[PDB]
Amino acid sequence: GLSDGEWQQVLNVWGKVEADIAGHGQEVLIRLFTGHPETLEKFDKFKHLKTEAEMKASEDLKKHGTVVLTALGGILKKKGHHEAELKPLAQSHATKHKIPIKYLEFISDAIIHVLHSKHPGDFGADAQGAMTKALELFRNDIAAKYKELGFQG
Ligand code: HEM
Ligand SMILES: [O-][O-]
Repeated sequence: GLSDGEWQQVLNVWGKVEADIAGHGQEVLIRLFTGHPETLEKFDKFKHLKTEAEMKASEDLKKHGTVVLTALGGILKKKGHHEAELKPLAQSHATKHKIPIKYLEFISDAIIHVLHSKHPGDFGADAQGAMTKALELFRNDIAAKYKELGFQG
């Protein structure tokens, strides 16, 4: 798991996200969709977004970014004790949304990118290490639930 110090770094970084959750969420999703267009196809309600300008102008995309990062933030604040919060998300993403674990890797990478992009010089090496560990733990616990379900994608 993560040490006390590492969790503290994670939650300090998260304070930066919370100052503009919609903006961070929007940029995370745009990074995901532009870097990996196959991910956009999982969202019937975002398929019409043909260009990045359209993505940037989508108020619904910002709304969804808020929903995603709010869920993630609640999970991070549990500092690993997140079974009850994580289980339903793992199950909805496997059974309903059909999201391969690879796409969770993609979005994890997008979060790290957006943190540097929005806070250049203010996302230190220790903070990146801690946030990476937290996102890996999240992904790994989802992966365990995916294996239970026999879900691949
Ligand atoms: C940080 C990781 C993620 C978190 C915390 C997250 C969270 C959520 C939440 C809270 C919802 C609404 C409730 C639900 O359906 O369970 C949702 C819906 C959804 N998620 Fe995710 N999600 C994540 C990653 C992804 C990724 C990587 C994809 C696809 C590439 C994805 C695809 C979807 C889709 C298609 C919906 C339904 C959207 C709609 O039509 O309203 N999710 N997600
Ligand atoms: O996308 O959640």
